[PDB]
Amino acid sequence: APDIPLANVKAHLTQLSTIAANNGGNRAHGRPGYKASVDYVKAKLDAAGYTTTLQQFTSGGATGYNLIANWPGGDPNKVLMAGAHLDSVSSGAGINDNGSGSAAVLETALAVSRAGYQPDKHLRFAWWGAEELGLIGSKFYVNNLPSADRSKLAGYLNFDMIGSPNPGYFVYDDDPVIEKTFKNYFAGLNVPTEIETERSDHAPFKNVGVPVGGLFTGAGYTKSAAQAQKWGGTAGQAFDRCYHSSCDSLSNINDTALDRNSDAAAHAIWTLSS
Ligand SMILES: [Ca+2]
Ligand SMILES: [Zn+2]
Ligand SMILES: [Zn+2]
Repeated sequence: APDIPLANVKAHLTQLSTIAANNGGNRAHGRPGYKASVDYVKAKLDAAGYTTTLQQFTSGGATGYNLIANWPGGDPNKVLMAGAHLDSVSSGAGINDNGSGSAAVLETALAVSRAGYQPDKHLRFAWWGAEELGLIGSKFYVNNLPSADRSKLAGYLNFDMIGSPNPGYFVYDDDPVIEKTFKNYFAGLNVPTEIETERSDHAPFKNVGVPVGGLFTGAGYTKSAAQAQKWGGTAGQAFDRCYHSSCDSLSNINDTALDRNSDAAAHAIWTLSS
């Protein structure tokens, strides 16, 4: 797998920040900042050769959208998917929650095209709308997939908050194989990981039997002294002091955590699609 360039991931975050500033300060469902975010991500994917689909749904009286991107080729009967929600709450730009996951998945998709990668399994990436209203977009996607297509899913990897300013490195403890894949990558960097315990888009998939996994760097919970010992940062302070707040801006990102988790996302996607 390629090393994902941190500068490219940060460039997507800068674009999402500008989009929020030009649209009222947020990228929330039913507000113009959300569709403008979908348009930026879709244009990058279309230029890289993906087949993109906009899925529309209505929630709370407003139109929301999921963006699905398929990389042509691979085994149509074994699909590996990775996703991240693209909406923010209305109080701010949602740069760590969840511009961080959205940008990492987008740069991983672009890396597949730049590398000329031809996976054994078919790759599909998704950016979900309305996660902050109760996983509405990912529930819409799973509820609308015919059982024949659901059975072709080999796994779903979720990235929601991966650049927290006072980070922890948490790996989901769902499918054992996906979990091991992420844990082995962090072991190679000598960065310890803990099981995720602190409610995101992998839930609809998990509920119907699709293997799931993912990464998380923490939100409102307080980092303990033992955790500050193994990862640095500040004990006694939240992992993300700007969770769902107006200060979840470009300055609410820890570059090391964002780089590590973006590289881990690419490693898992390359490993599991072989
Ligand atoms: Ca990197
Ligand atoms: Zn989130
Ligand atoms: Zn959130």
